[PDB]
Amino acid sequence: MNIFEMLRIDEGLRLKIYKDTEGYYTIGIGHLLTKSPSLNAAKSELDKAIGRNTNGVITKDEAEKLFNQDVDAAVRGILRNAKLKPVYDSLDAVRRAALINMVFQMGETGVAGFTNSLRMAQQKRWDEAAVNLAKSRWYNQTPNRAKRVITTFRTGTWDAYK
Ligand SMILES: [Cl-]
Ligand SMILES: [Cl-]
Repeated sequence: MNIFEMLRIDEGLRLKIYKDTEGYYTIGIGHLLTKSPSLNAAKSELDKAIGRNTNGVITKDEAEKLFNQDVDAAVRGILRNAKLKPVYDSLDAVRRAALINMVFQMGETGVAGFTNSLRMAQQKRWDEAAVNLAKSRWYNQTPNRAKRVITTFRTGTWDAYK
């Protein structure tokens, strides 16, 4: 298992514009187009992203290219964040994937707010971090997904995804 397969499981794959768990226009593999209530705004965002008049539908190959970019951006966002980098550097490969998943979903800033959890993880207090991670809007809004990431983070195994 790896980051790509992991996120593909958590986000799914859609080729037509859709609304996410929060009402935002998204497409492909969890690619947020816009926070705006506007479909046109979203179509415009899609064409700009894809580089063509899409008419709100992309191809699998298109979805995969956006996904590659987003993963890449997630990692580099981590490596450039001062609070995040040191944590990431301290973790094993599986747990690092758990961190990338979170940043993919909620952004560098959102994640930078799990301060307490982050510090515990740095100290390798798996259980306490896991509990702390659970006390969040994040877990309450998307529990099953949050549950999988937290287990991965706690255990450093892919069990939750097997
Ligand atoms: Cl983009
Ligand atoms: Cl969920």
